[PDB]
Amino acid sequence: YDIQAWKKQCEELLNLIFQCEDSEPFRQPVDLLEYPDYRDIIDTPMDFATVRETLEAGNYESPMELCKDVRLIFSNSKAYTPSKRSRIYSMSLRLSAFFEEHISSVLSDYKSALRFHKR
Ligand SMILES: C[C@@H]1CN(C(=O)c2cccn2C)CCN1C(=O)NCC1CC1
Repeated sequence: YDIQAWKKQCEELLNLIFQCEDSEPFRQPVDLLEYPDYRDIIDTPMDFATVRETLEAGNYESPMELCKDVRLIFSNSKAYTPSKRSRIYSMSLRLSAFFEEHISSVLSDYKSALRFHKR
């Protein structure tokens, strides 16, 4: 019932994600001028370094907010892929599965802790 525990759990999960080779495409923001069409497709860029920085700045209030940003990484990758014959999209789908399998308990524990606090 620790209301704050999600933060270190999310830091540890980001550490695992950064270690995963499947995160390579997503670790840093897209150079908009390198992939010049990117901002025509993607209204809100997101990447794992931004997520970590947001977390470390104390600018997430809940793991749900972090989750929303991580899921945006994946939706952006899907929106930008030209095909499934892309190593990047393939990596996004695997990393997404990994993230979702690991974030579920974080979310559950946090929401449980909040409920207990309000009981
Ligand atoms: C811009 C695209 C798509 N892409 C993204 O969308 C992205 C970057 C950070 C967060 N996200 C969600 C990944 C990088 N990428 C590439 O094509 N890199 C490999 C190309 C053969 C050279």
